[PDB]
Amino acid sequence: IVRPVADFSPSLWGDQFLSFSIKNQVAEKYAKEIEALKEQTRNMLLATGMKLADTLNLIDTIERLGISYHFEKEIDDILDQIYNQNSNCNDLCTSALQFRLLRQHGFNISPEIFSKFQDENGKFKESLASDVLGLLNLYEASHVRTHADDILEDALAFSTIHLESAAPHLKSPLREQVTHALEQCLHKGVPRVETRFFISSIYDKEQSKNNVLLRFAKLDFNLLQMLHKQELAQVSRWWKDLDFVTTLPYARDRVVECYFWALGVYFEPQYSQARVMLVKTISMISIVDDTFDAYGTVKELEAYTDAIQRWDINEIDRLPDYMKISYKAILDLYKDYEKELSSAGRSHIVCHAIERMKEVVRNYNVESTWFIEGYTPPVSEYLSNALATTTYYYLATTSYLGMKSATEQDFEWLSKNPKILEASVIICRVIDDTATYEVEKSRGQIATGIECCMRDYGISTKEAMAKFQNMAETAWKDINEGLLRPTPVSTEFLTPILNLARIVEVTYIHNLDGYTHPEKVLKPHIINLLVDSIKI
Ligand SMILES: [Mg+2]
Ligand SMILES: [Mg+2]
Ligand SMILES: [Mg+2]
Repeated sequence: IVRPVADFSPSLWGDQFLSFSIKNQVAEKYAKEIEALKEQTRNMLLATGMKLADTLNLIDTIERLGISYHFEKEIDDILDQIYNQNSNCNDLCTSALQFRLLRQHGFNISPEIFSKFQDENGKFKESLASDVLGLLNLYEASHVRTHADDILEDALAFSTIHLESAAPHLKSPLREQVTHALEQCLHKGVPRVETRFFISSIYDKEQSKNNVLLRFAKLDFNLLQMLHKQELAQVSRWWKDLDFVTTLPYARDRVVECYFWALGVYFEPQYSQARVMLVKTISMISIVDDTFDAYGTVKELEAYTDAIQRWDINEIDRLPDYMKISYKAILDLYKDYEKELSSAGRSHIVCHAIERMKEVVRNYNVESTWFIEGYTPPVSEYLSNALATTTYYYLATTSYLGMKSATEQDFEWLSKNPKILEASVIICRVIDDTATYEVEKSRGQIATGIECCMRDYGISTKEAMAKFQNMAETAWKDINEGLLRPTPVSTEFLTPILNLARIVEVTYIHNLDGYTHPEKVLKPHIINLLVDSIKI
């Protein structure tokens, strides 16, 4: 009979993104200067006879400035040289940076590089507590551990306590860099978010800074931002022409946040078509989610689920009027993808994303059934269903659609649920369940994962959320390990999965629902990435 009642916030943004006209003259000006600065930077990278520590800081600086996607060949060659030369005689600062940069790029450098900084007990020499730059680089490095790196077991706690201790008396911008590192490490942050912070709050205020790199980074950031705003304008126009804001009023209106997620998966210009496909899907499955999660009677969701499995416009008449709206929108979206990909003969690959979406919808229907029955499964059984309901198997598959170079063999690998994809999915699940345990346990929801975890192990909500946190930490060890050479597929198809995990950490930072309540977390990120340019 009657439905639930509306609890969701409206879009924060109105139509402020709907229209954006690129100032073409400015665009060409920026692009023209960048080409000159690009070659100056390349020559910095090819300069012969640099010290190890200077070469690492140059690579680090360029990566954090968001301009390393211009120099993948150069940076790879350099790190390849460093990996295969074994220079072990350096201080903590250089050693920890060396370790991090090589691991992030898939070079399996031994964690024994850290032996010289530990005593016979394997715990870090406390005499290092006053090397702030060394601690900072150790702190960052401690976040790329795999399961083989238990020698670094103490690195995070050791560096954290002493960085906290030093911070209030540090000079700027080092103090700000440390304070922000402690809030958000580099490895698990969204790359555009960290780049924007680094460029304007840190590097712009360093006395040592290289002016060519700073100017390069500002111009390149503001130039990509113009492309992002164009993309968001086109997606805003598509979303508005759908008009789910009035015809499907029960669902979250978050296409801007969805674009932010797509931007986190990749920011580079060559992934423009990919981002636009990805965001359309994210916002569309967000609708489907809210239909099971907050409007769908058990019967109604059954008709919807079967309709999705058969995947055929003939099925719309078995559905309620309001479900006809979302269902045809879904079917039309995939005919769109097919035509958009028809050009490059990449049309066939769409059925991979479709099959993964059928799978999501099947488990929405299960977990709905669990809530109406009030079933609290064992945690193993709960995860066996709740992993796919993250949508991360599905967004990961989708993310490949627009990538011009994704082949069938790539989708084939992704379909076998590889360990890197599984870890990213696990991180999303357990963090979502912690961040939104109350948000959901408001509406009498007893199907929550935490509740399963409490019932299963006979432990409190304390130990529950803890035990979930650990699964996230184990999963990060598996992501880091999935990045190491020889990689199963090209790094290009691993980075989107890594970035999915990063987006989880960033959106649900400090254990809050950042997607449903964007005001706290996501609004600042969106303003910094898509509203305000960097003051040049
Ligand atoms: Mg939901
Ligand atoms: Mg849901
Ligand atoms: Mg949830």
